[PDB]
Amino acid sequence: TFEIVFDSAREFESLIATLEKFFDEAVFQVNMEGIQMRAIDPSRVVLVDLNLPEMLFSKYSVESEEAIAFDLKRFLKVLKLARSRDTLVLRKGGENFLEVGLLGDENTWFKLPLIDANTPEIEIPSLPWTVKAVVLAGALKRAVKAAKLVSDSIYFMATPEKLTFKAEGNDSEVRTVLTMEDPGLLDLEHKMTKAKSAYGVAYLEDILRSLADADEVIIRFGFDIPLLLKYMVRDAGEVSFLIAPRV
Amino acid sequence: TFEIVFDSAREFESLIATLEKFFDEAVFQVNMEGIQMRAIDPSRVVLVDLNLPEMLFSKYSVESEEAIAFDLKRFLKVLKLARSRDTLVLRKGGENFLEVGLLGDENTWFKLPLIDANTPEIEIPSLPWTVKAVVLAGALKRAVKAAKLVSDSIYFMATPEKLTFKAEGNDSEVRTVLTMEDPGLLDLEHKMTKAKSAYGVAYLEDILRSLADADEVIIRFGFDIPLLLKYMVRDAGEVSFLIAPR
Amino acid sequence: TFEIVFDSAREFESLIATLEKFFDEAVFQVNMEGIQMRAIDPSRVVLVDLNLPEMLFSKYSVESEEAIAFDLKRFLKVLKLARSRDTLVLRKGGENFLEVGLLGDENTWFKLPLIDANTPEIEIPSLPWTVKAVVLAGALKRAVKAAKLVSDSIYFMATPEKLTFKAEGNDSEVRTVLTMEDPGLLDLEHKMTKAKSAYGVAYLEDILRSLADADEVIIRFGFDIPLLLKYMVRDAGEVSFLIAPR
Repeated sequence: TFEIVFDSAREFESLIATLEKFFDEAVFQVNMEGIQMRAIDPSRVVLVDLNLPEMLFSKYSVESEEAIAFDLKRFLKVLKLARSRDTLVLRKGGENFLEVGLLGDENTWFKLPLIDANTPEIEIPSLPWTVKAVVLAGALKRAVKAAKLVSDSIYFMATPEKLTFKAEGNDSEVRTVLTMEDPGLLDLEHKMTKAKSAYGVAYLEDILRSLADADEVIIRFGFDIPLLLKYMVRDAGEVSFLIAPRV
Repeated sequence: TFEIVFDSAREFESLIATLEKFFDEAVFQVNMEGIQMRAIDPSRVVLVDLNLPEMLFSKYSVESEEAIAFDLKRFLKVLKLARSRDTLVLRKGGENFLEVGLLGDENTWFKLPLIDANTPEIEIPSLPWTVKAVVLAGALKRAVKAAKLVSDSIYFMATPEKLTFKAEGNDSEVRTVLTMEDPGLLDLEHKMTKAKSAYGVAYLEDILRSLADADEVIIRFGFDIPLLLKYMVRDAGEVSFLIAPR
Repeated sequence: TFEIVFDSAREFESLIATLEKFFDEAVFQVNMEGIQMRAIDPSRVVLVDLNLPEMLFSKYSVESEEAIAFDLKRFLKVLKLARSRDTLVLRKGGENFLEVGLLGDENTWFKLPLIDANTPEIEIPSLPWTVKAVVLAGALKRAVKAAKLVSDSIYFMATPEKLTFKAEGNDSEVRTVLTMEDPGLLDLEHKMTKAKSAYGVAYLEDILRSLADADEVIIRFGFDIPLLLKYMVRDAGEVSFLIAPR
């Protein structure tokens, strides 16, 4: 049994929008100290690790901890009805429905059918990342969107002064390059000197679309090793994607 | 023969854009007293009644009382070009054409043909409404829009305390609740204490889309009777829909 | 070897967007004095003339002169990535590719492949035009949109007093009138009393689209002749279009 209240349904819409891009269904582990989800796409290209601690929520109250599961696209449509300043209520009682409320000038209350919550354990390898950077979302979205014109793949490369995103096609190429001189780069740490991998443009663009240009995004990578893109949610939540490399 | 002038071609557009979701052609009855329309849609769920008194027009000048009939979608496209402050002119002179003027920074005049002006006399049957309400459009549009997710029809329900719009459909339901403290509900009148009737989501959508969020809408419904959605035009006009229950 | 640096990618985008509606490719003579392009469209009814003198650019280093050709949609799509905060760089080297620089918060550098510069020399004909006029794009946009609703053809007309944009056929007509009292008409020049030619509604639409309502357009027509449609670029360079009549 739970009742959780978040003060921005629209913020939450935007997390759900990123998830629906990769998964048809999500399992939410609802615990005393917060919400967690971990899932992988059927292509095994994309892994999400999501942690939403209770402190993020206006009211948070859970009795028995349990996993709920529901159709991402169904939930997303409800959330797309939220107006500015609507609050969000997620509520579960006795039956097997998630109750969803949108509270504004009117109060709108949906009930959505829950489904089989059988997530098998997902284990996260340790990963020898040699690069780590903090960049602005608008900068990445630039890079990524410039790659798409040229290719389905984007190269992430670093030296210790240099963060470069490049693509190459049959007859075109595109380098976007960031140093400590640019606003979009906040931080750049190399544990070495040569670092290069490729990831699927389509995948990254779907990850970065909800974020506002000004959101900080954390990046970690290496040679032919999964890419990390992590966003802090109100300085407490985490949202983490691992994206498998290419070639 | 007439010449009629309205202050806001854009305002006029909103009305036409509604009529147009339900009809291909409109028959406007032009009288000394004003303009009138009343018809039922081909599908036969919706009745519209439209009174625009002389009062609303900056110039109203009828030389004789005419029925005139035109393609809605051709008229509407005309009005969609109206700019921010444009005046609208309607004029028939001695021929089968409606002179349409959009008067502003640019002056634009259309001649569009009249079609065969034939629509029957119709009686609006007084019917036993148990619930009345004045709500803001925005509120009803959200309600319908949230109902549409779950189902094809939406229930209008009232207690003396509240108006609720519900929908049950497949393995899902939704409820939208309004109380008197909310800005969306200005007035609730009841004769009976309970009220329940179902309607077409798709129709309601179409009636409501031209409305501003802040427009007052009067609703009258009851135990299994057509719904009356009404709104007033600059206070003196009236646009009314009767939607059949399901 | 040339490095040209333009102030506003976004303005440059607007121009490109237009050309693209008409050519899939374009040749650009990069000269010591400016960039020029003359070219008739595959479908034969439109001629573009473009000339952008060195002074428009914030930098105009150009070691030696050459023509360069390229796909427009590819260029265009790049320029559409340009944000508010972006400055445009067009660089050429020994290699056979156009380098394209979006300089703003971050810097993006593209390499687009230069294609075959096979472009006929074209002589701009002498024209017995009778009326030139300066008008606001917005006004003409009205004109043209109003015309589309009635025909694939719009008549451009002039008296010493007014500009009329008229069209007909279906069973309807439409005129848009622009007098000197109207803000949309700045300037009216006459070698003769009147003018009248008819042009492709579609071709106009495509031209006017990247234009803002407040942009000044020079138009110049006569009796059954092409129309010159020409605007300025930072009041220095020009882009002009000739449109065969009907």
